[PDB]
Amino acid sequence: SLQKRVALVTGGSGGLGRVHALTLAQNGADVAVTGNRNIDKAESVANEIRALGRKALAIKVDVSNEDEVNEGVEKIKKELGSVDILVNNAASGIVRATLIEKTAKEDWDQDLRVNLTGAFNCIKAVIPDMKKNNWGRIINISSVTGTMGGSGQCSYATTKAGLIGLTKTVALEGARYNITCNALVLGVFGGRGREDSSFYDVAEPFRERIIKRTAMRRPGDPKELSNVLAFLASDEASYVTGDAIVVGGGIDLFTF
Amino acid sequence: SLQKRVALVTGGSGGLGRVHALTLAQNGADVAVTGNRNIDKAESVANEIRALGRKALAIKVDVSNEDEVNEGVEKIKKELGSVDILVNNAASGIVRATLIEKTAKEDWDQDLRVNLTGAFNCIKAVIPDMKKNNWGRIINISSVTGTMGGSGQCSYATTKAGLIGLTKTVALEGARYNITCNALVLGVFGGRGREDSSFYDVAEPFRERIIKRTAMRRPGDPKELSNVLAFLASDEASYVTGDAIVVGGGIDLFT
Ligand SMILES: NC(=O)c1ccc[n+]([C@@H]2O[C@H](COP(=O)([O-])OP(=O)(O)OC[C@H]3O[C@@H](n4cnc5c(N)ncnc54)[C@H](OP(=O)(O)O)[C@@H]3O)[C@@H](O)[C@H]2O)c1
Ligand SMILES: NC(=O)c1ccc[n+]([C@@H]2O[C@H](COP(=O)([O-])OP(=O)(O)OC[C@H]3O[C@@H](n4cnc5c(N)ncnc54)[C@H](OP(=O)(O)O)[C@@H]3O)[C@@H](O)[C@H]2O)c1
Repeated sequence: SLQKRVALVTGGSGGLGRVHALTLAQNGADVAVTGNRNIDKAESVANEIRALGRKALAIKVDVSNEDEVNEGVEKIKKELGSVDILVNNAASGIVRATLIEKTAKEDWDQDLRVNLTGAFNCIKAVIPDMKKNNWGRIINISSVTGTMGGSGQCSYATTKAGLIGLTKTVALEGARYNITCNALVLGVFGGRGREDSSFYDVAEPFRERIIKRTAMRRPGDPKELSNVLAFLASDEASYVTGDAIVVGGGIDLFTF
Repeated sequence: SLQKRVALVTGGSGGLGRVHALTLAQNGADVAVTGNRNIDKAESVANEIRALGRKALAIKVDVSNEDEVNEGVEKIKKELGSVDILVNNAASGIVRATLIEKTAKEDWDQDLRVNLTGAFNCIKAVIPDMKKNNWGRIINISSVTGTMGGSGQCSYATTKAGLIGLTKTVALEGARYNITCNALVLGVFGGRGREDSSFYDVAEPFRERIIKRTAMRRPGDPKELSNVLAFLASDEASYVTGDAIVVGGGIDLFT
């Protein structure tokens, strides 16, 4: 159980981040979710968490902004208690499709602020209370695009790979505090549609082709990702740290 | 033989970058190097290239400034010809020793702008002509801190890891034009002192512990890295792309 633990899932307002929040809630956690451009969708997830019988808080955070992150975490600490479980799920530039030389510097810059500096801000905010409490779980969200590359996705491949480096440094700083830090290296996820997964911003016939590159010949359910995350977030995962764990249904193997 | 090739070594003003530029020249390349804080050191490096009887050009570039980068590449093209070989060797935050919670946003943001946006801006400027000339070599400089972490180095480990992701995407986009893109994953390097390596910014007690955790029980000579970089830059390395090649004397093994 994650009973008596408080979770912050950045990008909790919808997609996979929402299923992360509900999964952490179902397993006993009280959960905060962020919203940026969807603070209303965040509040609605918080009400789904409350309907499960847990405490919840929707806060409005652009994770690139250290003032909004710090204010948000301090708000969680007052209302729920210090963050025990951090999920850096918020991402920009998930489905860009532009060669590097046609990629706009301001798109690159935003992707790096959200995907890297977002994780840096949130980790900096929560880790002092995790150390003080001698317990912590930080889960960073990477992609096989980060470990295998992706044509037309220079910022996403850079930021998702960068998060593995960040994971390993933070695993080192946190180790002697029972703070683990791990990266989930995601394949592709389905669910009901765009509300559940950014995969649906990819043209259906390109998705069918990516699915045929998975050994399981199907995109993952959001739950198949959230359940790995929930195990890593448990006390029982105390000797797993600094790993890049692939949740990709064989997308990263030599599939025919 | 790199005869009839134009190389750009970012941070060729000193350290390993200087030896990179010098080694590529010895191998026959016309070599542009950058300076930012040390344009005079960069002009000095260009003159050492000329002593080898090659063409050179110091250019004053902050690789984070795309304007500065675009002009610099424009300037190289006119004087030397289109860049065939890009070495993204310029780095900020190389020897931070600050836990993440005590690390300042401004130091983080600068490290990211230089180590990631630098590589982006330079690749952005040179790749159109590499594609036009149907040939190209991009060498990104990573670090075992990127693949194994390092306490108090959140920006360095983040950026050095991110350069491997960037390598793989550029390898996929460049492959059909005989443009390879590869990362060198460095251990630690000695040489003459602070002149040849930013290893010497690390306190001597810490350097001895790091050295004893290399299987070869010694830092690398800068040349031992530059020679791997030179081979990847050759026509013969044409089937090697998107790899993270470790040059680190067993620092990444269970020593
Ligand atoms: N779906 C997949 O198959 C897949 C595959 C590989 C990796 N991933 C990773 O999984 C994570 C979630 O992807 P997804 O499909 O759920 O994406 P999504 O449906 O597009 O949701 C993106 C989420 O990020 C939030 N967000 C974006 N920019 C933000 C910012 N600056 N500050 C704070 N929150 C911000 C959004 O909140 P608002 O809407 O309120 O702005 C939203 O909750 C990402 O890290 C992604 O890289 C997804
Ligand atoms: N030395 C090692 O043992 C070691 C270990 C692992 C990795 N590395 C990697 O090897 C590379 C070179 O290291 P080094 O020892 O030569 O470092 P160094 O001695 O500190 O040299 C740093 C270089 O970066 C340049 N630079 C910094 N910021 C710049 C910017 N914004 N725009 C343009 N140029 C900029 C400097 O130019 P100015 O002097 O003109 O300001 C200088 O030439 C780096 O990528 C580093 O991460 C080195």
